[PDB]
Order: sequence, then C-alpha cells, then structure tokens
Amino acid sequence: TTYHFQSRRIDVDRDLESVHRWLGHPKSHYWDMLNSSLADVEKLIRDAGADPDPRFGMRIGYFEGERQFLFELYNPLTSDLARPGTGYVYETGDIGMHLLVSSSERRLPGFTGAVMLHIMRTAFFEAGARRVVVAPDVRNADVQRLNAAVGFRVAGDFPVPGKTARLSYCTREDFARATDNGRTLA
Repeated sequence: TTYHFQSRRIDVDRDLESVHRWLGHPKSHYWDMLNSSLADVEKLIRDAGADPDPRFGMRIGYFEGERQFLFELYNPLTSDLARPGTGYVYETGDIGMHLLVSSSERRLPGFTGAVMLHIMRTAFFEAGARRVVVAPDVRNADVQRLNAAVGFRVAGDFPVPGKTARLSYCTREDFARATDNGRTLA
C-alpha cells in the first residue's frame, strides 16, 4: 500500500474547519496564517476562487476517504510574481502553485513526493498548464527540495518587503523528463 491521491475543488462550507486547523499548525508557518480566524481563512479561499478563469482555485486531496492536503493553482498575473521588476516573464498557460499539507503527523513513506506528483499532473493535464511557476521564501528549504524532486529549475531570487523569494519554473517537458511522465521523482 502506497499513496495514490484524488482531488476535488474546495468547498468552503465544509472544508473551512479543516483548512483553518491546518494553517494553525507550526509546520504550516510559511503560509503566514498561524493566528488567522475562520473568517480570514474563508476570505483566503474565496479570493483564491475569484479569478474569471475556472482553471484556478484551491483543491483538496484525498486518500482512503480522508483529506490529505490543499493545493492552489493560481493566476500568476494577479500574484506577487507579476509585481513590476520581479524578473518573472509570463507565458500563456503559466499556472502558479501553493501546497498546504494537513496537520496530521502520521505518514507512510514518500508522502510529499506523491503529493507533488499528483499536483503537478493535475496542473499540466487537467488544468492545461504549460508551465508551473512558484516563488517560495528562499529560506523554505523543504519546498526547494520538493520542487527539485519534480523538475523545477531555479530562475533567480527577487526581493519582496522583508523577504527574498526564489522564482522557479517547471515546464511540462521538464516534468515529463524528470519524473517519467509523473510516475517517480527525479
């Protein structure tokens, strides 16, 4: 028995309690929502679903009937990536991605690799992305490792107020080569 995930679109009326709980767990601190209220998390979810294009929004992943993670596929043009001067070069079909794992601590081997493979296959083959774009905090080493595991390449670092973001790209072609079409890690 290994991880195989499915996902669906978020449903704020019934996922809010879970998502808010996950955002309060110290391991989630890079989401910067540790002290958020339910209303704050409701706004986060609703804002993530407000693009005109239905491909964007938050999704919830499942295994054995239980919630496992949240992911956001977002429009790079309404994100910090598109601030003037970041160095991001937008391409049609770019999709930004964020991942939030659940607050559960008991995992089978290779949890986050299976999570990442599922997310990336969803972005490319269900949401039509030609490239996934991310810009985590440079200090978030765990995310750097996850990115490298599925073929992301670092493009550069750029400043945001008080922080440094590390811009990375994963083209559909680099994902396919690195992971054998989404089957295994680089």
